[PDB]
Amino acid sequence: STGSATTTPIDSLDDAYITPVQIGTPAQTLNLDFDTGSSDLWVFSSETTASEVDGQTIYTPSKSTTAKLLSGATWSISYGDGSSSSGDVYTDTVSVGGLTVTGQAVESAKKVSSSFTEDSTIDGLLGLAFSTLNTVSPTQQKTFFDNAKASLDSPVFTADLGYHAPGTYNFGFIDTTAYTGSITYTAVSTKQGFWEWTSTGYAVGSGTFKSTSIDGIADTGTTLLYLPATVVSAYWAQVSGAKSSSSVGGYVFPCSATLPSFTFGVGSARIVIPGDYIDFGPISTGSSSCFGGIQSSAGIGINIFGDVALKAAFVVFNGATTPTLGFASK
Repeated sequence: STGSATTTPIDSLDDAYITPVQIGTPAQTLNLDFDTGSSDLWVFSSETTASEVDGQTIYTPSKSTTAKLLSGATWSISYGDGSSSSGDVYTDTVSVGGLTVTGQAVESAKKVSSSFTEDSTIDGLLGLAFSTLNTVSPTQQKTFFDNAKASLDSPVFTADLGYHAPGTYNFGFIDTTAYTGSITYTAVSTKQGFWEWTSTGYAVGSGTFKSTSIDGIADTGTTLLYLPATVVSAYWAQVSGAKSSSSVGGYVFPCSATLPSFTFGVGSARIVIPGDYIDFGPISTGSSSCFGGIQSSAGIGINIFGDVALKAAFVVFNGATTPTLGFASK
């Protein structure tokens, strides 16, 4: 089997992407944030504290003839941005772009933190990291990809995120029309539960490539590109007036600037992030200070190849017995 679904930016900055997902019988369609950095499929629901729902579409398990309470199971998750959610668990039929999994754990939110409530466009998350990170207790649950894998024509999914435009998540096949040149594959460590890999270096603009190993994660659920402070300083030093602002929470730059590109290495290959992809607009409405799309990872503990990086590429998440990542230009 295969599936193919369009993913759409939630706003004019590409802060996140939503993909429609069919849950239950008859189908209830929710727009989920596909997140290769976590491993829980959770939704706003009829059980979510009413004051914490503000415009989201909810899953109502009592209206699904295929929903079953997963008795005793609870979940609770905290994300790198400080947001969180928790609740109980149902199993139900879940379909993405024509690919159907029966018996998928659908984690129903009883509580969500304010940033989720405040984002009316995201009805939940669909985790695509390794199932060892799933938070369901006392019986850990599998991701949608892990449950679908055996049925797929090939044990892969691909992320093709657009810049200010829709893109595609495919399951079970590699669309050879969706990229240019060849796909370069690189080793993955699953030891932390992430799609963790080592970039071979970077360049800023038209500058020379610096060969240096940068371990990080491919994370579709993180907006920006978080890299070591040395690398980020070298980038922003090329932008007149750019500075790190403790009050704003990262590097800012004059909105009048033209940003240089940023290149990252994948083995001997190179992925070029155009300068425009690194512009996240005014820090507050009407400001002439703009927020940078490349930020230091020094306070995180891990480097994160988020959407800023991934949307410059066609990305293969290869879930073979030894997982690997593939990157192609597009």
